[PDB]
Amino acid sequence: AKHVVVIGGGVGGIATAYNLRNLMPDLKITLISDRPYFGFTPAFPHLAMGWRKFEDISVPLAPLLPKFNIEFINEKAESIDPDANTVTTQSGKKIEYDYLVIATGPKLVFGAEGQEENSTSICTAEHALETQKKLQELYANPGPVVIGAIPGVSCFGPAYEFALMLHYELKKRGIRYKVPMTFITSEPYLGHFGVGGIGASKRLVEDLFAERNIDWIANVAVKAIEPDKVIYEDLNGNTHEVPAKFTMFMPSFQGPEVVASAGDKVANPANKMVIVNRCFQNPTYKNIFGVGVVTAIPPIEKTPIPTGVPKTGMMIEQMAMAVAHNIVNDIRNNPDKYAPRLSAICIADFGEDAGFFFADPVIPPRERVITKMGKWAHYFKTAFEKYFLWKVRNGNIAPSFEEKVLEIFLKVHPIELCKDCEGAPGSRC
Amino acid sequence: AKHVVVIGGGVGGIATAYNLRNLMPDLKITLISDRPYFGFTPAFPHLAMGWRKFEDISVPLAPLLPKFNIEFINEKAESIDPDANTVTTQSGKKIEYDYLVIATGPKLVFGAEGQEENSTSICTAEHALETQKKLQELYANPGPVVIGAIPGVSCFGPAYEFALMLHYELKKRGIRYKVPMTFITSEPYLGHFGVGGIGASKRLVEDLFAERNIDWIANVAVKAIEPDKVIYEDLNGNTHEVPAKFTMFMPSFQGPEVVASAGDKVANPANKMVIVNRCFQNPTYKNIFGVGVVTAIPPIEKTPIPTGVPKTGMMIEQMAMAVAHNIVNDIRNNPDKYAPRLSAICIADFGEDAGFFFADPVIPPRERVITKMGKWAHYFKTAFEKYFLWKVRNGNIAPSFEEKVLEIFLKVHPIELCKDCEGAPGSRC
Amino acid sequence: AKHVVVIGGGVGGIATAYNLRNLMPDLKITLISDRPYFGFTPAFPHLAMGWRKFEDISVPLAPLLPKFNIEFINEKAESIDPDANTVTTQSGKKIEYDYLVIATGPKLVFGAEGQEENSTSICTAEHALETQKKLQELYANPGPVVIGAIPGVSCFGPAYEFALMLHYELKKRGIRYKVPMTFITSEPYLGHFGVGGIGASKRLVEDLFAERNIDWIANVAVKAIEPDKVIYEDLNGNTHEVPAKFTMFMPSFQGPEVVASAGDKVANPANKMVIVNRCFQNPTYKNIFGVGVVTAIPPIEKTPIPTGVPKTGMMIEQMAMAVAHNIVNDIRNNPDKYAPRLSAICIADFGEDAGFFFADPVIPPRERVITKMGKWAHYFKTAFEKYFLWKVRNGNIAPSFEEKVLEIFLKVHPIELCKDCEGAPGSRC
Ligand SMILES: Cc1cc2nc3c(=O)[nH]c(=O)nc-3n(C[C@H](O)[C@H](O)[C@H](O)COP(=O)(O)OP(=O)(O)OC[C@H]3O[C@@H](n4cnc5c(N)ncnc54)[C@H](O)[C@@H]3O)c2cc1CS
Ligand SMILES: Cc1cc2nc3c(=O)[nH]c(=O)nc-3n(C[C@H](O)[C@H](O)[C@H](O)COP(=O)(O)OP(=O)(O)OC[C@H]3O[C@@H](n4cnc5c(N)ncnc54)[C@H](O)[C@@H]3O)c2cc1CS
Ligand SMILES: Cc1cc2nc3c(=O)[nH]c(=O)nc-3n(C[C@H](O)[C@H](O)[C@H](O)COP(=O)(O)OP(=O)(O)OC[C@H]3O[C@@H](n4cnc5c(N)ncnc54)[C@H](O)[C@@H]3O)c2cc1CS
Ligand SMILES: CCCCCCCCCCCCO[C@@H]1O[C@H](CO)[C@@H](O[C@H]2O[C@H](CO)[C@@H](O)[C@H](O)[C@H]2O)[C@H](O)[C@H]1O
Ligand SMILES: CCCCCCCCCCCCO[C@@H]1O[C@H](CO)[C@@H](O[C@H]2O[C@H](CO)[C@@H](O)[C@H](O)[C@H]2O)[C@H](O)[C@H]1O
Ligand SMILES: CCCCCCCCCCCCO[C@@H]1O[C@H](CO)[C@@H](O[C@H]2O[C@H](CO)[C@@H](O)[C@H](O)[C@H]2O)[C@H](O)[C@H]1O
Repeated sequence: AKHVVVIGGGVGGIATAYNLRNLMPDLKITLISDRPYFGFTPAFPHLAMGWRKFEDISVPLAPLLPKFNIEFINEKAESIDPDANTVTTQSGKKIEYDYLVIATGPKLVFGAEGQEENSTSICTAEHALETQKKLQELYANPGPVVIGAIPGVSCFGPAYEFALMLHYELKKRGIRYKVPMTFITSEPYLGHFGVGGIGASKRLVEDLFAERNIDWIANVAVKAIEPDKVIYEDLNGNTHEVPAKFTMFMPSFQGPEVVASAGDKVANPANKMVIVNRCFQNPTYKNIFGVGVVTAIPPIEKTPIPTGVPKTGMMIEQMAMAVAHNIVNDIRNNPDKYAPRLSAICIADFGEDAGFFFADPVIPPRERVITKMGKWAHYFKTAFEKYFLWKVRNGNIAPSFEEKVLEIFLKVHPIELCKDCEGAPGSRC
Repeated sequence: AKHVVVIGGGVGGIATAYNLRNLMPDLKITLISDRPYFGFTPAFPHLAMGWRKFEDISVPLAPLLPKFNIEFINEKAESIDPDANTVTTQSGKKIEYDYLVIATGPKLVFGAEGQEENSTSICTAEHALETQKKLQELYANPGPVVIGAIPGVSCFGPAYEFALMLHYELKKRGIRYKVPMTFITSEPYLGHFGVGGIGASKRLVEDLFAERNIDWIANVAVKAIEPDKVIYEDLNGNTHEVPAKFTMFMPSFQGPEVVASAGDKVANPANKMVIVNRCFQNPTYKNIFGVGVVTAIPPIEKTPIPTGVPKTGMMIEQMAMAVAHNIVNDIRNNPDKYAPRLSAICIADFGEDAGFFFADPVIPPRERVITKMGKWAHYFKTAFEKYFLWKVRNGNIAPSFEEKVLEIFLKVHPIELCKDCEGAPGSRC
Repeated sequence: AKHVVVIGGGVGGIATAYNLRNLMPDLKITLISDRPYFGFTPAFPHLAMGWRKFEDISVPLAPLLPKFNIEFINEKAESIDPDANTVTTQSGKKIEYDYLVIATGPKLVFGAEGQEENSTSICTAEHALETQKKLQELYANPGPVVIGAIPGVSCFGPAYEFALMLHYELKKRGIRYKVPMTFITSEPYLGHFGVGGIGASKRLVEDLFAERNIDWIANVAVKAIEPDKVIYEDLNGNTHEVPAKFTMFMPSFQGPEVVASAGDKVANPANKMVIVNRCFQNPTYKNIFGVGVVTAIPPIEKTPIPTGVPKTGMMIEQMAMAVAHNIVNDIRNNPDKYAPRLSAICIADFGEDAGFFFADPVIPPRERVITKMGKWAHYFKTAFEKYFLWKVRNGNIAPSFEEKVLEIFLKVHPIELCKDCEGAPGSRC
């Protein structure tokens, strides 16, 4: 039987591994990850707020994967030799492969001066639990809060989420009137999201921030985060400072060193992310595939302050479907190749209500969008959390009824037959 | 009996002639037009989209007009000698008049370099049909679309209609995701219309364009249209390019050579349109009147990129009522004279829904506005098309019941008794 | 028997005296005011429009105050001696105090050239009644109207009310299509109000002005008001003019000479307003307190054209409660001290409909806001008019049920226990 190695035990890796296992019972699958657990990333802001226990939004992998006949190597992957078809781990183990799926997620860059030491973040479970400790210090003696995104950021949604959630928590403890709140972004306007807006999302986010007294500055570059202030710069080259006792900023993403260790035909020279085509396949090494945030996708828009394109859960699940069909078809000498649609349903949780965004596809021109807001969306978010964690524990990330439901309600088709893969990911075949 | 000559068989000419015939059965009336049909201009964008047949939106004049005792001459009117009270047609035929109504409509100016050769337009039935043929090539080989208005345009609505109708068509064909759309206009902002806006039209159109993925650039001057790009200049004097496979631009308007031949007391030197007062009568030759787009009306505001005032269907019908009454009162020695109210009910059809704009009067200060959008407004537009074509065929463009219904629903009165005609058209007596 | 003197028979003065009386029946209380009446300021725009009679919105104080054991002296206070605990009136009466409350309202500055002589205002009942006279001149001979605020203004609401009420009047008279209207403000944008906005107030007023054809110019400095034009200067320092037969502008505010007569420890050396701390107490003379418009509160933000913070009715009522309690506790050897919450409910009346604005606190960061518009709000303003006048005539500006009702509907509490008064008014202890 053939052998697939998957690097990374997160959303993209588990989904590709499970898709492969369900398509092909006797295929060999080995997953390598530095963390012994799968963590449900959409719940990290909630964890930082103290609204979750770590144990409730994570799944230990060692006792779980052998039930679905998948081998788990709890180690970090160190280098890739693509001519030799090998991955080497931190202890020195060499695993040979027929196909490689790289799904290592973000490598975080705290690009602002003093960001790593003076600020907080919520991108990992470990960073989130440390943010929670800083919040208890805030509640005890309130002060100015500033949240947002530095230049180069491509994941803007959790910043908006955390701000609105923190507003809600401060308000429930009756202390919001003692805490200034300011939001600062590299986005040219609020609700850009690195996608050029989704419908009238600019008007909607502006209205929401006004109603909930969150001040904002957009189309600027955050340059320094000090223990007592945040410094940013505008398009004229003028510098400005804003007071701050507690901060939470999004880092920007680059590719990891394990990817860089491969050629310049695999690691993008500008950012170290995986070079992929429409079919999420490396153009030069055809048995290497990219899934998730680690993939190199061109910006939708060249903004005055540089921003990038998000890779959301629904996009990543479509990547995982396409890639898994592409590997299985290659094994069987079926010439049909699939591109993911790259549409997205995103919910931004605000506390007891939430924003609902749908874009089809995410990269314009679009066939359609939906932008709505209500309490119903918050309960749908909590419900999807419980469903997705069930899916991880039961060994199927893509049950048939789910695709049918998204087709009934939203006219979504997750993957398309692609006649020519050669082009940037997101371009149409 | 007395003799009135009407030049032009369109909205303004038919309405004045019919108004005159019903006011005075004994009056001799001659209508001169270069086209053998009346064409319903508001259905031209729909003709361009292939949603109408020409025969369904036009009425032949020669077998019809004699039934209402109106003499039809199917020739171009070539010159006017206002001192001899004579009109001279292209074949040399000389027709003496007691009163003259000029209603020749717009003379089209394709002012951007290469516009007439490389672009399309929808202002005449013949141009609309040419546009339909070019759209066929766009559906077969999809590319970037740019639509809009060059400098000096005074009719913006049909450009907004066309853009939204095309978006609808592309979605019904399931190929909108393959076609970038950009809107480029001389207006200082979207929803200006050459009237400084109608209520919150700017916010309405901005939200509509964002919801339906129509990109836009306002407050610029389109300089050139090539086979492959559109070239515009900004207010800093810097030039830009946008890629373009299919384009549709509005031309600007001037007046005709028949008006120019009457001298500078009748022809406005700056634009060749008919010099008229408040009563739509010529100041120096008082047996000459102007009705419709050919009348010289000042812009409502001086915009950074030059723009002019629309003459809409409701405004022109009001011009026709006022003019017919003024002539008939002269014959009878009744010193009463009338100015049109110049209010407008406009519907921009977007395919399956539409925007409804009401302004009373169009030229500020206004008494009231209404700006709405829904499915209902689309069905009203179709309904009115049928109604207006019926009126042309049945010899009465102003049935009494219509004025009464407009009074009880929107509080409009079509004409006002004017104490002093001596002033610009649109200014208050 | 302890003795407190109150200067000013307005909102702040009446409210502080009544609070003190109800807290301590055996306290000696003297109120000094130059006007013999209480004037319900919120109905001055209505008075200027001719929609009220002066007698319906005022309360003579001489026969009223004795009823609640309050000594009334109808004289202007001219000097204060803080070291001697004395107040000197215009005649020459020296009044000794144990505690002093300064509440003399706004002292008006007509900063624009020709403003006092050529424009109109509505800040006093005298000015309001004179404005009504000029409005009759306008109806007789229609012409261009301009309304707004000059640099330094801190009270913007009444100018917005007046513009819309006047539009409404003209509409009922059927002459609005003959009257251009322009609103010119020192605010950086419409709906700033000197508070940095209340929810989406900017969007609301912008749409309102569009629907009702009121033109506007923001972020500029009105320099001159002439009999036929209004002159302003923009941020680039360029001069402009606008035609005008009728105008109404807000003047800016400073402190009175009676405050200046005390030390530069009492009078703010920039604007002459009363120097207070968080508990609305003077830092150096601890038996001196300030209430209402006369208190010196820093601007919420420094705007391009200078602008200041309003003191609305509800804000002033809470200042009065805190000050009354702070005096009583000092007498009773109770160390506890109180700061006002400074929340506000403001209704801007437009004629037949109105805008409802709620901000808690007015000075940010805020716990919550509400912005609404409808017919109900107009009837609400009329209802509060009747209710407040009743309270003045009945000796209790703070009946216990009102607090409970504000609590159950808006979650408002009027005052807070303050562990440290030492800081700027409106800052958090
Ligand atoms: C904070 C946060 C919130 C968040 N919320 C989202 C949401 O509400 N909806 C939504 O659609 N998307 C949200 N996203 C984005 C996205 O869904 C997440 O970023 C995903 O987690 C990304 O999926 P990936 O598979 O790309 O990354 P991963 O982090 O889940 O997993 C990577 C795994 O790889 C391991 N690893 C790293 N390096 C390794 C090496 N060298 N060797 C072996 N293994 C390696 C790593 O441990 C992990 O298991 C949201 C996104 C965010 C984040 S800022
Ligand atoms: C494309 C387009 C759409 C459009 N839609 C409108 C709408 O939805 N509502 C509305 O209220 N108005 C709309 N208008 C504008 C306006 O109503 C039309 O332009 C009217 O047709 C203008 O009426 P006129 O009477 O001014 O002109 P006409 O074109 O109808 O007819 C003039 C006649 O005169 C003839 N003629 C020209 N030169 C002659 C000489 N030398 N001798 C004799 N006769 C001559 C000509 O053939 C014609 O019969 C909309 C407007 C548009 C347009 S871009
Ligand atoms: C035109 C206008 C409308 C207006 N509308 C308001 C509204 O709808 N809601 C709201 O909440 N607030 C509104 N305000 C603001 C505010 O509530 C008013 O300005 C109050 O009237 C202010 O209260 P104050 O106590 O600060 O001032 P006052 O004018 O009521 O009373 C001052 C009294 O003192 C007398 N006086 C002056 N100088 C004296 C000396 N030297 N010695 C003795 N007495 C002196 C004076 O005669 C008066 O009795 C609105 C505000 C406006 C106005 S621009
Ligand atoms: C496992 C697969 C999951 C598939 C999920 C499919 C997603 C499709 C949902 C998007 C469609 C729009 O979603 C729908 O929008 C309307 C608004 O028009 C929402 O809102 C409506 O319901 C709530 C009920 O409390 C009302 O208060 C609200 O006034 C009303 O407008 C619906 O509650 C929501 O369900
Ligand atoms: C020849 C004579 C010409 C007659 C003149 C015609 C007068 C024009 C009247 C326009 C006034 C607005 O017209 C009216 O607006 C309301 C909006 O509140 C619309 O109401 C619409 O919006 C609501 C929004 O909740 C929808 O749920 C509803 O299905 C829809 O009907 C009416 O469908 C429309 O008829
Ligand atoms: C004794 C002191 C007085 C205590 C102060 C009372 C607190 C006031 C609370 C106001 C905040 C709630 O604001 C509430 O919003 C809704 C939403 O449109 C308003 O409007 C609603 O009622 C009106 C009543 O005719 C309807 O015409 C309208 O269509 C409906 O929407 C309510 O009239 C208003 O009461």
